[PDB]
Amino acid sequence: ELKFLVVDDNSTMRRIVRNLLKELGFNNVEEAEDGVDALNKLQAGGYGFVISDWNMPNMDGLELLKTIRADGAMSALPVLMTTAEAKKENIIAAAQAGASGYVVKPFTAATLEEKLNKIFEKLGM
Repeated sequence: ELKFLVVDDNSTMRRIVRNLLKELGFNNVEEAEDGVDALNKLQAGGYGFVISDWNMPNMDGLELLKTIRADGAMSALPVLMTTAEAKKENIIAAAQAGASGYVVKPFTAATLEEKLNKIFEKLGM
């Protein structure tokens, strides 16, 4: 029942991640095309977890996270960052920006499941 918000400007990837969540049980998934479109929905309330790509137009992954964290209403949302390669500086920036975790594409449902569990475990959910 967790309402997930999947943010990626690549329609296919949003489809991949959605099927992976569904494969793990989560079907209350929503999709956004970029940080801005995500903020428009997140502000509508209802979401309990965010998964975002690092590179998107209008508002990228790192700015969307700073924006989310900076907003009191959206301060507690777990944010999982998806990336390619995952170079140190990025992990460090995502880390200091307050990311809940990051995963490198292409990941599998098994890999996604592990990440979701480390997050939930810390959060107790």
